[PDB]
Amino acid sequence: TRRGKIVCTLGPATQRDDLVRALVEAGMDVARMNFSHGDYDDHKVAYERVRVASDATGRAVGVLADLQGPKIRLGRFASGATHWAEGETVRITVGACEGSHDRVSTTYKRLAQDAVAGDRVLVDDGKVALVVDAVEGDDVVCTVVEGGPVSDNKGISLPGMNVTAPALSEKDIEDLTFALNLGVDMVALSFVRSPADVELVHEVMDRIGRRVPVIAKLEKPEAIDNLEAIVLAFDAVMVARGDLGVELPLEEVPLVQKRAIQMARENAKPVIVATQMLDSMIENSRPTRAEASDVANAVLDGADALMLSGETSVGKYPLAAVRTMSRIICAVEENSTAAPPLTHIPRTKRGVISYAARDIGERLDAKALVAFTQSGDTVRRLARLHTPLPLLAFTAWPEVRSQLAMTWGTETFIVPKMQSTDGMIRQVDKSLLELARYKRGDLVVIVAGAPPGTVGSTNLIHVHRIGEDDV
Amino acid sequence: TRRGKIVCTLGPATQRDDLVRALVEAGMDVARMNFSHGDYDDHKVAYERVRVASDATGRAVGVLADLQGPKIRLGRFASGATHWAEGETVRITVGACEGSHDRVSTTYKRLAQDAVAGDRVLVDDGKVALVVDAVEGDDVVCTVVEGGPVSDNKGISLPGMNVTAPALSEKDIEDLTFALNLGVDMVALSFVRSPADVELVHEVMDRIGRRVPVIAKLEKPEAIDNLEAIVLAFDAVMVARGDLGVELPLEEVPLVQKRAIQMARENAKPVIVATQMLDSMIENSRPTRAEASDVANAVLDGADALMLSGETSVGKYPLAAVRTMSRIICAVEENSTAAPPLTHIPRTKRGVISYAARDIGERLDAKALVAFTQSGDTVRRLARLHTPLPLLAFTAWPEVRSQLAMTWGTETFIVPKMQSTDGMIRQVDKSLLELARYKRGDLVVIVAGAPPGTVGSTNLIHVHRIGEDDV
Amino acid sequence: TRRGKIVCTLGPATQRDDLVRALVEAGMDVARMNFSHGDYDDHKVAYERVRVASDATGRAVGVLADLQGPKIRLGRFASGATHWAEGETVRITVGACEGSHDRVSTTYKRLAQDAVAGDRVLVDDGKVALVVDAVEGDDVVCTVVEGGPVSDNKGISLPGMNVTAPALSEKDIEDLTFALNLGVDMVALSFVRSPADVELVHEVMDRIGRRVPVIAKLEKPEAIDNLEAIVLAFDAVMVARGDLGVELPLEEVPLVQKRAIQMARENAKPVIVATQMLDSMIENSRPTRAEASDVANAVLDGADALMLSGETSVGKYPLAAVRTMSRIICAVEENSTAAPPLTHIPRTKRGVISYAARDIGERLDAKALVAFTQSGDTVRRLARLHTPLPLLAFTAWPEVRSQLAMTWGTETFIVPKMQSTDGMIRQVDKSLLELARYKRGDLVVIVAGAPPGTVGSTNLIHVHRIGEDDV
Amino acid sequence: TRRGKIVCTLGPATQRDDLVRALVEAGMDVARMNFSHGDYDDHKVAYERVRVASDATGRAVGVLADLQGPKIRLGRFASGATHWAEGETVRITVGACEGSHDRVSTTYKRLAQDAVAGDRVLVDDGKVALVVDAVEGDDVVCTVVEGGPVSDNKGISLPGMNVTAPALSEKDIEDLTFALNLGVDMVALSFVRSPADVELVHEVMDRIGRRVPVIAKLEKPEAIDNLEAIVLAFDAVMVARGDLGVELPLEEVPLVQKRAIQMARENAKPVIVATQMLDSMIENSRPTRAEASDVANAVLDGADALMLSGETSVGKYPLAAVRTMSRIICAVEENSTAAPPLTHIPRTKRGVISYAARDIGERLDAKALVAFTQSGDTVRRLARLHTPLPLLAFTAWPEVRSQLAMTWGTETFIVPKMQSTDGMIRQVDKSLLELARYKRGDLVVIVAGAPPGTVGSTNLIHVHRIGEDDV
Ligand SMILES: Nc1ncnc2c1ncn2[C@@H]1O[C@H](COP(=O)(O)O)[C@@H](O)[C@H]1O
Ligand SMILES: Nc1ncnc2c1ncn2[C@@H]1O[C@H](COP(=O)(O)O)[C@@H](O)[C@H]1O
Ligand SMILES: Nc1ncnc2c1ncn2[C@@H]1O[C@H](COP(=O)(O)O)[C@@H](O)[C@H]1O
Ligand SMILES: Nc1ncnc2c1ncn2[C@@H]1O[C@H](COP(=O)(O)O)[C@@H](O)[C@H]1O
Ligand SMILES: O=P(O)(O)OC[C@H]1O[C@H](O)[C@H](O)[C@@H](O)[C@@H]1O
Ligand SMILES: O=P(O)(O)OC[C@H]1O[C@H](O)[C@H](O)[C@@H](O)[C@@H]1O
Ligand SMILES: O=P(O)(O)OC[C@H]1O[C@H](O)[C@H](O)[C@@H](O)[C@@H]1O
Ligand SMILES: O=P(O)(O)OC[C@H]1O[C@H](O)[C@H](O)[C@@H](O)[C@@H]1O
Ligand SMILES: O=C([O-])C(=O)[O-]
Ligand SMILES: [Mg+2]
Ligand SMILES: [Mg+2]
Repeated sequence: TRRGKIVCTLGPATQRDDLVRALVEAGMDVARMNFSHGDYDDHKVAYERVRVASDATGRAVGVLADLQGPKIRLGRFASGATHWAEGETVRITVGACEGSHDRVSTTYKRLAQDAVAGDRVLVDDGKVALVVDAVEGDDVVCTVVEGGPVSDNKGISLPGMNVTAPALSEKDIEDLTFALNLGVDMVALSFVRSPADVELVHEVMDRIGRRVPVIAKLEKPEAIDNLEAIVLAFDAVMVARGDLGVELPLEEVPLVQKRAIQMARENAKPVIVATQMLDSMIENSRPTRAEASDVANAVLDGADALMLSGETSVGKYPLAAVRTMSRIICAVEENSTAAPPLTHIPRTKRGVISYAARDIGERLDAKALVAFTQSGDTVRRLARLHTPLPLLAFTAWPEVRSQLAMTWGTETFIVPKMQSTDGMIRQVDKSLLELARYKRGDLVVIVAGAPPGTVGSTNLIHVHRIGEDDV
Repeated sequence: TRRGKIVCTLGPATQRDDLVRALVEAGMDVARMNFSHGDYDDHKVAYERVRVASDATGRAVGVLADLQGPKIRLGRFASGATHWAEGETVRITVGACEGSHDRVSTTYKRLAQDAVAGDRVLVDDGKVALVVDAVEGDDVVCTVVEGGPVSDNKGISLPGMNVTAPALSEKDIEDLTFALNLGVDMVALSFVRSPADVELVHEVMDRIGRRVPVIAKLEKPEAIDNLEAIVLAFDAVMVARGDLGVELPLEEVPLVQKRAIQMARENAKPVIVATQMLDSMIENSRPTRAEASDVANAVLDGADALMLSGETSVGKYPLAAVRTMSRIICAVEENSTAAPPLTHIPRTKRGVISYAARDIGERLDAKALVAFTQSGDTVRRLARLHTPLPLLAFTAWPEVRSQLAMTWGTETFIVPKMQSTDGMIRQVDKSLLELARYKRGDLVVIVAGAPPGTVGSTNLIHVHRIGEDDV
Repeated sequence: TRRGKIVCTLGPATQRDDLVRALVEAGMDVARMNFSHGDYDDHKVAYERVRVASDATGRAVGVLADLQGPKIRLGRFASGATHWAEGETVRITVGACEGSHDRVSTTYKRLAQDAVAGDRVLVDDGKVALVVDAVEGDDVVCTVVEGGPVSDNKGISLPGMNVTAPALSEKDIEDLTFALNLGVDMVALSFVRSPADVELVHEVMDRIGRRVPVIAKLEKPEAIDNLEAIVLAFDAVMVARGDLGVELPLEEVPLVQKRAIQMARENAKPVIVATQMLDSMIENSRPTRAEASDVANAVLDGADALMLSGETSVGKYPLAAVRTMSRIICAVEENSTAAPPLTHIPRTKRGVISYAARDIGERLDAKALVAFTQSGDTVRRLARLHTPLPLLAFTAWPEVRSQLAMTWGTETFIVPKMQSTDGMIRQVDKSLLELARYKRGDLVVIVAGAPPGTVGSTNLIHVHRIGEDDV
Repeated sequence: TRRGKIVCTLGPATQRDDLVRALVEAGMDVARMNFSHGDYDDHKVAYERVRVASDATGRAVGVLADLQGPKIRLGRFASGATHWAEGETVRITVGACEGSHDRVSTTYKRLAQDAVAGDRVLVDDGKVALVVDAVEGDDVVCTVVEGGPVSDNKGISLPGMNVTAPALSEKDIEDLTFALNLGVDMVALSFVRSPADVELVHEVMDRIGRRVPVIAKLEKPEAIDNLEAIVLAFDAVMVARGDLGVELPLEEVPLVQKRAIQMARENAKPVIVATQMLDSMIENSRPTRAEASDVANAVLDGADALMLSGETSVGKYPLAAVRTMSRIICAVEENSTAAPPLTHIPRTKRGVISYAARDIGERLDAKALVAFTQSGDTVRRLARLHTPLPLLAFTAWPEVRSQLAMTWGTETFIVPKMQSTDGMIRQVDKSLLELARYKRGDLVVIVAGAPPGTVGSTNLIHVHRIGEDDV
């Protein structure tokens, strides 16, 4: 079965009974809750349906809260949706209005004040493009230069305009709070522009008394300019290609994607590739050849996880989207799990030990690699190496199981907090022997550490035959 | 500037004024004429517009004739189009019919005789899928299992059914004849299933007294099963992903593509990657992130050429399709031109000499690599290596200039047939000095051969300073 | 310290008081007792002096018994010695006689029956050469082709001739018996030709009730033709270049040496390079440039041990020979310990684990690698890799400490027979902390295995800080 | 047949009749004349015998003049000799005297001023060692620490001591003058310490109106400290191990040898390995195993030439020394001609083109590589790569044929100075067809250059079939 992980975004199309359950059954490893949409009630209900389906099927499902950040947006249209055709004049106003085809609000109140004739305005990640002709008091008068359909509250991007807005708005802070309290496993922050942005997420987490891993979404040039610092200061990154493809030239995105994946794997941080991977399946039961390709090449790039957005959130074929993405990933993986090699020899204890664990298990044809982890680190350092062998993480902290749902190749087992490595090893046998997949005598390679229950104590590798007296 | 080549298909959207000329101006290196559509008059006119624009701009443009081959298709509907929705019952008949929503003819007259309940029918490369429920005399009664809009003469594919059809129908043979006579530079054959299929193309070519390079289109499992023999028996291959993605699981296409590109470059045969690379630009001014990716990864795969089909033939943004594809290719190339390495040391004289020419020019920081070729082979063996250096082919046969339009990184110069290699070298200087860009004293590396005017005589490398007396 | 080990041969020049002690003090790691010379008393007394000096200094010293084997020899001459001049006719007869200048016996009773006109006869490793002219009944009539002095019982070789003889003569068997009883740590067999020869050595070992490691001496073509089988059937090999260089053309020896060392390391068997490495120091206090080179290149070849023969057995500068050999080895090793890489990935548990242990220790800058071994195998698989880090073997079998004295880079510590791996690790700390060299908190990598006391149970790696609570 | 070249030293043992001719016939590629011994008449006669034998046999033989340089020496003793025994007190004085056991002169007049208590004094490359106890006015009072016989004018070395003396003495200047006039092909300078030393050799060469290649002998620490500068400023280097092994610790020489050979090959300068390679053949008909090894490992190190000194100059088996050295070199080469790879990609035209020429020839199984050279450079850049294929140099300057006799793998043909490259190629065929080895249709790769007869103009590679019309 599949090694590459699948993130799905929840929405209107997953709101009906036991759709969430079908998604998990079809392979969803992480549920994304997008805080740009929905009411708190909708997010509670969805969260609850994910815990039910995860617990009831036995499959790990991480819940990731996506914070809107400083996303600039349109207001409402009287019709909910209009066509912006090439040649038309449109006003985007910071004043209040009855929104119509000709005149629509925006949430960015400095827009009239900061826009300059010549500026370009991409709507909805480029389904429409406009050029600013003038600013008349509150209105930015523009010409539609590339036409297309626009609708309520779609995003706008103003490439190069250097936008003033908090890294976390009042709304983001409250959504973060509600999400921490509800119990989510990870938090993603939109529009990261600095490694220091994670500090602000941590400040809130600490007031509230609870931290989880933070994912930087990469969709700003400033973020790509600071890629390594951001990969080091955050716990994960998402290549957020929708907005990245209008914040930067769309032609630069594929190499940015590839670099950012490599940078994540170099430093053992999960990385998610997001947005329009199967875009056409919003309306169609099968994807284009470019989509299938895009997904396969994200696998070969070495991405831990691929994400579906509108394909599951508002689309007509959410389940098929998930199964399809799963089939393409598996097709690549049946061929090879190899990823671009790392450009350094590991230097950290946990990196050096995990690297060696992998060598041992592959050279002996072990049935599995097994690694004990309290924070996930030791397992992340092995996962990044890719390996055809099962990579089975063991932990006593259930949150780590949900967190590891976004890490390549990794299934997790929860066991009691043990006071010794012999104890860790007995638990391995006990857990695996209750599975079909393992029987007594099977060869496994186990990484563990003492002093027990201490992050970063990893210090042993143990070649072990299940149940046999080799400890 | 750009190395990877761009094929565009002509059609209704380019029959409008000055468009062919704009396509060439925007970068089209090969024009595809698809013999599944059009009147012979349409193809004459289009051919003519390509020669005008090529000659008037100075840019080489190969004209490639695409033969329909044994493509199975629907007949006509009595509105020209219908919607096939999920749940509906459709009859596909080999009899005579009123074509309508409920019942439509097919060109494959063995269909009732070859179909079995359970067979799948993918229409229009999978925008609709049906399952055969029964065969009643002439009619194949099916249920729509994935719905979508259908129209006149859309192609159908029947995975699992064994289709009987000639490699070349009598229509194909007449189209081939007309195309040879009109003067096209290359010929592509659809649905190749055997290395022996090229013999049948050659049989006709010889009756008529004129051969050109033949491209195998790869869109049948039998073709992938015989990939190496087909790459060796034909002069080039096109990864034809539209049909390949319904003739095989669509999830297997991206790895088939990667292997087929490698197999082409191993044996120095041009390879084209085709179909839905920028699919959404049929209706939109900008592509998805998957499309951009797909195009970039075809570059990194090492494809000589990428093709646009509906994006230029019937679409709304033909020019933007071409410029966009050009921008993404250039973006990848500005980073690196490197391609997957070859899995052998070259053994043929022309391969060994071309390989060394490349080494010399790069290690001396020469301004350009120049190779004399009569058949194109010598240049193809260098092109496959990729190299950041200009790769300038010289020939006395204009056909070879058009043919080399589909080969990576290659600009061609036509010069007189010379009777010595010194003469070949003076012609190099003459031709390059007619450029603004090139000046006396510049370092170039020139490959040539004697006895002169003999295919495969390639046997010299000469490091030469333009206009200096070093010969 | 030095890593490459030094074998020394005992003889007249080491018989005097406290010389054996000075040899050990200067670095002797193995003492060779050559059973071609001396009476049993001589070997008793020598063995005794080696145990005293080893035990009193704390340096491991293996004692190796070298068995003469089916060495072919001359008989006796009436005057004990004659000069054979170039041009003279000499008979070597299988008839019994007290010899003379014209006619001398040989111990090889099939000589007249097996020799053919044309054969060459090299005496005493080639200081005199004859050509066989004829065989007349019992006498092999020869012409002296290269002159020199001969004496009683000097060895003769007939390159290319097929010798029929047991692997062990009755003298060898009795010497083996006396050597086993006296307590030697290893046994070398001269003139091995077959992997089956070790069976006969084992048959005797078993009659007597004692086995030790057996070294095949490589000094016969048959042995080089069967190099892998012999390396696999024996426990070690010695490149015995003196006889090898007359049994084969002397010009073939250096490559044979290099191959045989590689084949030993590939299969984790110790290998000794023997004979004339410092030949001139028999008479001089400093060696030639060729000698120094020869020694350095034996190190770079990857030899576990280098041997001195006449340089310590009969020479005038035995101590200087040993220190000089030590200074050259150290000089090469101070530069780099790197060795020709192995031509396979290790596949045995002990090899895979030892290889990984090495990776871990070097990548974490461990102070030492430690491996527990019961037969030495696990340590031999690490030793062959070379590593600049101390490689400290731990064992409960003292004989293994003596045996490991011929294995590269390896210092051995004897500890109690332990009943658990925790127990193994506490012993490590205890032993190392009794050195000035090691302190609490020092980082080591320990290889061990359970069940305890089981050959090949090796299955754990443990990164451990001396005395800290990390077990 | 042999690729590695053999230098021999001439002396008393080759002054006997027809010996020089036998030496050349047995393989001598360069004759060394050592100007520390012999009178000018002796060197005239020897030079003459070499030209006769070279010209009469058709084998190239370079003549190398070895200049004594600022060698420090003892004066004369009353008896022509003394025995210096261990424990005794000896004075070496800078005063003039007919010496005795107690007190003998030295040619180094700053010795009392530059020696300090503790310094070592090694005589005759270390047959005797003394330690400086004190300096009293002119006398350096020492204790003999390693005893032996000394005689008139023996060389002494003072490891570490910082010596002031001109690079060339008055005697060296006159020997250089006589050697230039007599017609030698190259000159070696002893005890080079600086890149600037070659300037003073050039100053004399220019006064006299004749330059030849200069070899730096490497036998001083200062020379190893400046190894690159010296390799670049001189035309060749000799690893002069006799003095190098007393000027430095003898144990450091093997690594110095290896890196000096590497540094020569990196910069395309010939390198000679000298002294005691076959030392014991001075007295014996067959060498030790260490010697054979030393010779083989000089080949594997990548040395262009190996040198015999006393083995041919004063020894009893000069011919056997030469044949034996030839047999060992061939034995290594039959195995592989490989040399340690270069640590850079070549950057000079001649290096890049020679490197490519070799690729082409090996990949096509060309019968030979042929390179035209006016100074030898182009051929030296190919020779350093080693190649199993014949490397045939073509030149119009006969002195270059003698000079190339010390470059690896290279046989030279003299031809007319031609005024075109076509003319160069016809000459190739004509010359080679007169050999047994070549026939019409044989495949060769020819390097040449225009303008013709201009050093460094190398700029063409031509694959050519002998006698065929392919130019
Ligand atoms: N069930 C468990 N019992 C004891 N220790 C555990 C358990 N799970 C994880 N650990 C500890 O977590 C460490 C690995 O944590 P980390 O460095 O974050 O990968 C190991 O060295 C273990 O000591
Ligand atoms: N303009 C020309 N005049 C004469 N011969 C040419 C010319 N251009 C190319 N060639 C020949 O074409 C050969 C390479 O052909 P091919 O093997 O088909 O690439 C060269 O070696 C030349 O011998
Ligand atoms: N001191 C010891 N006490 C008990 N067993 C030991 C000891 N030292 C080594 N061994 C065992 O010998 C194994 C390695 O032996 P071998 O495979 O022959 O190298 C280790 O895994 C240990 O189980
Ligand atoms: N017989 C010759 N006639 C003309 N040029 C020659 C001849 N022999 C050698 N050369 C030249 O030697 C040059 C290379 O010399 P070098 O730079 O020393 O390798 C080439 O460019 C040739 O032109
Ligand atoms: O591969 P490694 O040597 O374990 O490096 C991994 C790197 O990223 C980690 O996540 C840590 O933040 C760095 O300290 C470490 O250098
Ligand atoms: O050896 P190369 O020059 O790379 O050519 C590789 C292969 O390609 C060509 O198309 C030939 O048909 C093959 O026979 C040849 O071996
Ligand atoms: O896989 P390795 O650790 O290198 O072991 C390599 C070989 O050497 C040992 O001596 C065994 O007898 C062989 O069975 C084994 O194949
Ligand atoms: O680039 P290559 O041909 O290998 O040359 C490497 C070096 O060798 C020569 O001897 C030159 O003195 C250097 O200037 C040159 O850089
Ligand atoms: O000068 C030499 O050749 C030496 O010292 O070896
Ligand atoms: Mg975004
Ligand atoms: Mg010297």
